[PDB]
Amino acid sequence: AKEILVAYGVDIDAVAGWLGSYGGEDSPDDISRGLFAGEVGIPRLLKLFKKYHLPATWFVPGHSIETFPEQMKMIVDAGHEVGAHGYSHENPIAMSTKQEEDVLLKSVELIKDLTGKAPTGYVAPWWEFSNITNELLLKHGFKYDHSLMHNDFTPYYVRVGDSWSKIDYSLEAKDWMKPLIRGVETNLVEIPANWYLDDLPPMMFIKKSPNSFGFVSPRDIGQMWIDQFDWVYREMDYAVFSMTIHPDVSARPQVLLMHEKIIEHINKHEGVRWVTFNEIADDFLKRNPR
Amino acid sequence: AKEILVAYGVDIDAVAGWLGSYGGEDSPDDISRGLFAGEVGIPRLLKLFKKYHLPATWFVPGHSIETFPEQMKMIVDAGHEVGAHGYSHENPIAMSTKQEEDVLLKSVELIKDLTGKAPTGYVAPWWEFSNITNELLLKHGFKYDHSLMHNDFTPYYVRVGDSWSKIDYSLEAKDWMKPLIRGVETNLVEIPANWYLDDLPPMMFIKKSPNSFGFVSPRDIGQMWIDQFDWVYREMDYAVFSMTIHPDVSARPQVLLMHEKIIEHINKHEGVRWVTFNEIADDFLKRNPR
Amino acid sequence: AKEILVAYGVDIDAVAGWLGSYGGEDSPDDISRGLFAGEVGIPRLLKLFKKYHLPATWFVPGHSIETFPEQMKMIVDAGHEVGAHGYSHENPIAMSTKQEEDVLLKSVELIKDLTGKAPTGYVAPWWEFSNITNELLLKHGFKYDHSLMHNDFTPYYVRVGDSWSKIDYSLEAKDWMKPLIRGVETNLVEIPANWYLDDLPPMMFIKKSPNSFGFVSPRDIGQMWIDQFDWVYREMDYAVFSMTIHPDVSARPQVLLMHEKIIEHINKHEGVRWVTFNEIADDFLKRNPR
Amino acid sequence: AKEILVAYGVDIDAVAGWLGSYGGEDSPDDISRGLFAGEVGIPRLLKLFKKYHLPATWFVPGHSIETFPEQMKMIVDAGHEVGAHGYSHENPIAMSTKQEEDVLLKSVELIKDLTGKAPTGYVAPWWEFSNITNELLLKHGFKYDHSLMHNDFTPYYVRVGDSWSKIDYSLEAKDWMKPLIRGVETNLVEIPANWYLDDLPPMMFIKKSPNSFGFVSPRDIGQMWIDQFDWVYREMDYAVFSMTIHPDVSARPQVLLMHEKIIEHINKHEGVRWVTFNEIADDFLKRNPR
Ligand SMILES: [Zn+2]
Ligand SMILES: [Zn+2]
Ligand SMILES: [Zn+2]
Ligand SMILES: [Zn+2]
Repeated sequence: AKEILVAYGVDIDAVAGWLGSYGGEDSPDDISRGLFAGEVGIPRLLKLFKKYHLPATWFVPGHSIETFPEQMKMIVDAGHEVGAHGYSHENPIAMSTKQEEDVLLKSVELIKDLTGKAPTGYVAPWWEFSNITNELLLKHGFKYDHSLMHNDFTPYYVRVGDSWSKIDYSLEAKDWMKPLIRGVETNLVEIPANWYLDDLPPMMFIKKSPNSFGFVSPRDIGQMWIDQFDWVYREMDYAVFSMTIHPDVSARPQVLLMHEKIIEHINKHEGVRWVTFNEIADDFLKRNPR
Repeated sequence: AKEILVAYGVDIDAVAGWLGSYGGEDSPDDISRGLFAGEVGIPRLLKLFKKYHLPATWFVPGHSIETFPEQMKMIVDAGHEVGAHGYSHENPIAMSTKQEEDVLLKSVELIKDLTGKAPTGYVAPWWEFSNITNELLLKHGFKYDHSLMHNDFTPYYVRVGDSWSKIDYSLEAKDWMKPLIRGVETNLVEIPANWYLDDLPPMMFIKKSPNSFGFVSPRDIGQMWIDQFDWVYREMDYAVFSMTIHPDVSARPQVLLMHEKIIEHINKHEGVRWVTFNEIADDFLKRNPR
Repeated sequence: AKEILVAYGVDIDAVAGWLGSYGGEDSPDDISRGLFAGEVGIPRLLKLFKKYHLPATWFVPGHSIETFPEQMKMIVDAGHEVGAHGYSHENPIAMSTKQEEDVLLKSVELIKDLTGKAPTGYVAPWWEFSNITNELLLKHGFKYDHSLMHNDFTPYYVRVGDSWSKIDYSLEAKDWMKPLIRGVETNLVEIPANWYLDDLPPMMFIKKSPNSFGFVSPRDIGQMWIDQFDWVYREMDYAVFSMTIHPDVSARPQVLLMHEKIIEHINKHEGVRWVTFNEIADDFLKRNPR
Repeated sequence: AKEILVAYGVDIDAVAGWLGSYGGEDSPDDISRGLFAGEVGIPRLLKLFKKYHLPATWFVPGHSIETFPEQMKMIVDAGHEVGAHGYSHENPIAMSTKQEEDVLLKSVELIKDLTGKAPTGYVAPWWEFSNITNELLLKHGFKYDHSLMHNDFTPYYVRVGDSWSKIDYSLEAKDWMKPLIRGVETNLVEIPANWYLDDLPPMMFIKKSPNSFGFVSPRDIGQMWIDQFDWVYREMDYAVFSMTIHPDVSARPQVLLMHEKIIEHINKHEGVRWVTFNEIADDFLKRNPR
């Protein structure tokens, strides 16, 4: 009795990512790559998912929602779940609590008008926080997050109020020689993010980022994702194995192929169940309450 | 009835690239690499193309035209198409509309005196824009561009006048929470650029660029280009598959070899037709007008 | 009669690394990755070591000691050696001699209260010095270091007092055209660090570091470690082959697997003896005194 | 009748490289890696060369000469050629003509006192120029250089006096829209440098360099060097194939192995002749004068 819950979470960065994270603000050429993600990328992923009768979760920035209305329709009509992901993919930590709350508000209503239901799930743009737990909870609806990394392949409840001492070399060592102090567990369930299961850093060329990659090969990345599944399957009876992808990157033919190899491999395993993130949270909320 | 139009577009960066893009301005050693591209690199590619009875398009910067006159003759005499690519490979977006127009003017007359005909095609240096659509059209001749990335393996007509709201954290979220607004379709046909089909970023060492690579292997890159062909061939009946290369990089023995494997692989496929970019634009203009 | 002493040295950077070296100070998301290292990472490595009845040395920052008390207990109870590694993983060279001495003091007493014995070994955070030899010696206990790189696969005694002339282009060449002047041999034994046998640089994504990697594949790294063993085994009769790893990186399923291949390979060789660093120093102190 | 002249040029950066190029000035830990290059690195390469009865050329910085006197003796006694490479590996282009001349003077006399003869060959540290042609010639002895990149696998005579127009966006396009103007051929013969045949950039980790690599695998690099040999052998009857290496990197067991594969491969080819750089210049001076 092995139950491995595997899922694809699709972050639709498209133009919003270049506006909010990736330095493409003033680059007609980058913005053009954003338009590819929405207009050409979204449909290719939907083709991929349908070919394998797969469900999925789309974390769609408001901007992407209002900029690719025809593709948004295509996603809702497939029965896929829609989660929040900012408006212009702004890093939550560079905003005021007001700015960040106005963005969260705006995203909620965008997704409600589009789908009928309010979104249950959230992904922080570029994967930041600050006091997002507070708002995801305050801002109702939000049942789970997929931005944090306290864990690997098991969900968990997010503690709010963790604290730590930064180093200050203008002071004496005892002033900062203190441990991190864990806060208190909340009801926000975390389906963890993982840099090792994210297609974008390794495979998207970002000219303005000193840390850019983009020419790591789909085959080395494909193999690494499989390696992680193999271990997890071997060492766990209950695990959730979620993959973060973007149409910006994963709708490119060479990585489209990569996913076909990943999907076919996973489907050779028994106990595997493809789901959406909301179904992972629901199951976890039942699997162990409090 | 599968028609896959595949083409090699050769950007002759040589010395111009180091002067305009790659930080080699004050580096005798870099400039020396530029002289290799023109004097030794150009002939090696011509040898490659002739061995496989391949046509090709060369996007030659003015500077390269006036600096390698003997090699320019070798290219014209092979019957290859010549497109524009700046003078000293200056990024269009750092120029005034006047500077950029004087460069365009100068390039046009350089290519006309060299070939007899004015150039029909253009590639923006390092792949920028600004209001280049306007000028490529205004500046007559220009029938197509190969700098933008709204699409993959299908050409398209370039809309001018797209607009978007940048993020300003000095303002309130509603001030920038707006979609991108598409402009209006022009007659400039785009045969799209693609970082995943460009030899330079992965394989040229650029000391002054924090984002430099240069030691990614021709074999991982070769494989990635093939992977893209394989998918495109499998999933499309009409597609254009163009590769951007530079004598600076692709005339190096280890990547010369890489292309022989790529070319031999493509030639095993039926429906494949090697062409020049101008022939791709002509066919597209007919394949679907307006 | 071949004696190859091979060891795993585990640097528990966890949260301390993000606080002291890796720029994660103000990143809830990074700090969350630090918590993974301690809470989830430490136990996984212990599982790995136990599966192969391997001993090991853990270089635990004070911060990690006071932040993961339950996991610290799990390590001591396995019989593994505990060495120093700062408090908040602060780079020794950015501290005053007082700051650096207070950190050393504090680490010593932390490790003594936890284990009963004072630590014999030390690893400089991020691998710096300054006048650490002086203090490792002064601060008693410290019998060996694993931060320096004068050598490969043979330990040695650390000279204190080496000097060299820096270049100053405001002066005349003869002012800095002088050799490095070796100081005098101390009793501090060095079991050498090696970037080619460190899991973190190649495989941890560090957003704030221009020099970040993180998407190099475990299989290419695995192969490189093996390659080094193979040569050493082939060319030496007495050598010490130590690997630096972090729960932050090596407790990730894809590199967990990498180690199983490394361990199984090494165990196919005769003359190989798995030990702790303290046992390597003891043996070396006897193997050749002075 | 195929004559392929292949050679190993060893740049002994050791401590000088960290002092002059690689940012290791204030890093005891880096300097320690420099000491490895000289003390442990030099002998390992000599072992490599002797195993295959190979000749070689060592470009030794003055600093390295005066810092590793025992290893210098080992090199001279093997019959290997010694060329110049600065004192503290200072980039020629950051110096005054006086500073650069004093360094050249000092290097000449260092190498003369050590070997008896003055050096015939030179490599610019980190591969710069400025008006080095003038001095290599003026400063007598110097018959050849191995810093420039006008060509691949054929030597050539260095033109002095090349000029080009830099871009200035404060001016009008016509002010810089001019070609490069070739100067006049000198007698300095160039045995060309090549980033694609240099072990250091891909495989040495340099913390202070944003462009650092260091975890590219010896096997991908090994294969790339071989690929270049294979093409050159296939396409040329007379070529010189020289490899630039450093004890800092190539004396590391995993790349030591890489070279054994490279050497064994080259030795399977007929027409191949292992030589020193001086022998390559002598042959070229005769092969075609003027
Ligand atoms: Zn995103
Ligand atoms: Zn170009
Ligand atoms: Zn550490
Ligand atoms: Zn050097």
